[PDB]
Amino acid sequence: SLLPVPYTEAASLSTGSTVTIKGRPLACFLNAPYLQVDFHTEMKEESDIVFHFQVCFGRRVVMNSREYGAWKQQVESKNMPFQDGQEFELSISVLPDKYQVMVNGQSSYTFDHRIKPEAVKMVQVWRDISLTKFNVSYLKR
Amino acid sequence: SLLPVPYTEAASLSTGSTVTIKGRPLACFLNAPYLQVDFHTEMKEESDIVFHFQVCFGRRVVMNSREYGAWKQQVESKNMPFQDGQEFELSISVLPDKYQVMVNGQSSYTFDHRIKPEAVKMVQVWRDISLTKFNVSYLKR
Repeated sequence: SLLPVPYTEAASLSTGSTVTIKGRPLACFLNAPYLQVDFHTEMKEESDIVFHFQVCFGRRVVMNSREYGAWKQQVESKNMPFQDGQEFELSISVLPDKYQVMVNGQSSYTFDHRIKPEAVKMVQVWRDISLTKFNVSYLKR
Repeated sequence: SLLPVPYTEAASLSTGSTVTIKGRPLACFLNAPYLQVDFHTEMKEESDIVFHFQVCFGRRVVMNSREYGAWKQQVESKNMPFQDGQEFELSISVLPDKYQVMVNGQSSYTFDHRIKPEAVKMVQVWRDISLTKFNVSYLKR
């Protein structure tokens, strides 16, 4: 849609930051489109990932971190609030202990911090979606 | 690139048809981009798939068919001729007994026909690539 995918924005995160993403899958759920959101430690795409969030629409969600080039312990969820053929609103909040992921206003996943959120320098949103809105909030000290 | 992804073209295939695809992954191999090529029985994306070809760049290739809505026997290959960060040329030839997939001029995969190729009405190319060329040949009777 409006914003190009893969979408990359330089970013900083701390407690109280919220990342808001509005978009739509590019395929029906029968065809298993993916969505991936990665919080990176540098602008380079090969950099470490403090928070990796990957939706296989209609099947599962996997969350992980990539630290000094290597993937760590995967967290796999079968929770699937996303609806076939529908626009979604994703809200990722930085709490003191974890990221909290809201889908269409409903708490749907959390992921405890493995690396301090202050290590993030970039957010990338990619795979099989179009994007109409992306925002990182910067309202708190 | 030039051609929009997901890319859909109405198509017919028979023995001697060749589907040629030139493109580039949207991510480094460390980030595991995908490529998917589906030969569909109708223009609708939910239709059956006579030949499903899915590359997880740097990891594996899966091939299958989707028949009356259901996936059949997966064929999984670890052959990986695709090169990190590089443009690729894919050539899918319709032989009497199978599809043959050439990658950068090298025979790399084959898949025996489960449904007659004449059932194909559409080709879709999608996931994490850009496309610079797509052609279906129509030179033979």
